[PDB]
Amino acid sequence: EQESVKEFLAKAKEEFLKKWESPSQNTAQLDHFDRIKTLGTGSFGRVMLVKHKETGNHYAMKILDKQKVVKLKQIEHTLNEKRILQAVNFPFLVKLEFSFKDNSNLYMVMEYVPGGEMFSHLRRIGRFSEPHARFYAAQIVLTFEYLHSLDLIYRDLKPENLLIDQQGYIQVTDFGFAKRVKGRTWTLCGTPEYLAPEIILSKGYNKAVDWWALGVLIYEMAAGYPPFFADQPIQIYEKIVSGKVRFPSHFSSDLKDLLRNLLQVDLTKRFGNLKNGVNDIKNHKWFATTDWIAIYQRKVEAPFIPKFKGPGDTSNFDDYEEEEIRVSINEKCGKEFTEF
Ligand SMILES: COc1ccc(-c2noc(C(=O)O)c2[C@H](C)O)cc1
Ligand SMILES: COc1ccc(-c2noc(C(=O)O)c2[C@H](C)O)cc1
Repeated sequence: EQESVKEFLAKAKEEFLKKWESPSQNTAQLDHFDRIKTLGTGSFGRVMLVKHKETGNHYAMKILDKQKVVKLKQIEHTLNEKRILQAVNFPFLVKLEFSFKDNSNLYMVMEYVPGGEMFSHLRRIGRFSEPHARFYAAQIVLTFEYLHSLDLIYRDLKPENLLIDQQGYIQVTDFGFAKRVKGRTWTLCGTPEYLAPEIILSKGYNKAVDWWALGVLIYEMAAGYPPFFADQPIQIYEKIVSGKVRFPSHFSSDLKDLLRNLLQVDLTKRFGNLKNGVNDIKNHKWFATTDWIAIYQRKVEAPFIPKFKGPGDTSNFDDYEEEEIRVSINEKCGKEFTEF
């Protein structure tokens, strides 16, 4: 790599480590915000649009029920999520603005990205052209270069986690499975269609699982469906471990070649995990037209700008039953979440 890239990554790691070793805590409280709308809901958490009462700024507030986090064995993962988010800084990562906890819940207050999930847009139009897929893919390549340099594995790449901003660029959200890992790690996590073979086979695995997931994402953007699709998890897993893939005839030869090298079952032969690291991806013929500096600087005109009316518009997200944010009179799970 050029000295300029080496010096940029060295500064990025220094700045990350300073916040990683001394994390911020307790930087807001719940009654500083008005609740507007639920934007999504899961097994132990929800995300809600909120407005700060004094400044009028909008934010996306992720709320985790401490008792449910414990029951679903996510304690370490939720502590990882907040400690990583308060320490990172990159153009294609959603920014954490505040965090706090109370007797019942954990709270992460993010910037709100009003354009919606990539997934919605992809499903509405069917598939993206190769230039359109390549613009988003280039942003993920740079983001993974940054995260991997800091010894972070992301472990949750999928179209639902890629939000489209007011300039039509990507911001990656949901660090619930992200982890600082210097060698190998072992937890079964991720979404079925995006899992690498070594995760499915219960091996010790490393950052190469993110590069496999990038191959699944590029395939899905350019085709409209993921490569290993099937009706039940066990059948998806059989396809993933098999070492074969079928490509639509509309794919270019360069796209097919790049995907065979990212979707390589043998992790020791997979692009992103060879001696030249990310440069085997950046220098591939499919990326020959990509100006990497111009993408990082946000100087390239985006394929499209999402339609929305302003920073409070929720029209690009869907509708959920609205439930209370109740806070108990007794502290739950205080020892488990001391460091949050
Ligand atoms: C992983 O993401 C990166 C973004 C950017 C750089 C970078 N590499 O060289 C320069 C330069 O200043 O010439 C830069 C930025 C624009 O400062 C490197 C990596
Ligand atoms: C240049 O090629 C494009 C492909 C796709 C889109 C697109 N992706 O999602 C939507 C949506 O309506 O959600 C659209 C447009 C605005 O209709 C835009 C441009």
